[PDB]
Amino acid sequence: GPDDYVPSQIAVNTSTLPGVVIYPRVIGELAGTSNQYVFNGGAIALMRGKFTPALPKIGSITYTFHQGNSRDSSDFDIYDIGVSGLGIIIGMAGYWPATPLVPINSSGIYIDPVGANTNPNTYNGATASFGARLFVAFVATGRLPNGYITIPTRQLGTILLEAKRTSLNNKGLTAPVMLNGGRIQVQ
Repeated sequence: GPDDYVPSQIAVNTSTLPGVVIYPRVIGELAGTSNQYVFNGGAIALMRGKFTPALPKIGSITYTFHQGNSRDSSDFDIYDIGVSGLGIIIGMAGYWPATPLVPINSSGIYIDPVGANTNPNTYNGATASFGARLFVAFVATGRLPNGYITIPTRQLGTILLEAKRTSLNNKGLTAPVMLNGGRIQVQ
């Protein structure tokens, strides 16, 4: 069917965090991930994605990612992943490389096109897919002990698919945004 878009997740991997050697402060960036087909399957459409955080907000911090097209600094919300002394911040963007990193500092924001945040009629150009880029950074909220800290898998939030044509917009299709657990080495 023309509106038979089906979701697929976007995730970052804890294992990509370098070894922490050192409040609150950023202790490292996970590898940025990309998925051109977070929503795929239907016919060509004008589409946009809205991210909704799923984790409690425990603080805020200024930061600039080294990975994405991040020119200025921004306010990020520190989210709780249920690990003492730790927190994470999120930044998202459209799949295409020129798009800007969208810091997550609210309960809802359009990650692509970023213009939809200031114009409710704005969608991406006609395409048969919607994708995203995911950036995550670990934050130490307090002095961390040396060793291996376990990080559980947590759903960081959800991308909601909106489209110009009402039938696809009415489906309200969503896809999950994931942090894949593992361990981090503090020294």
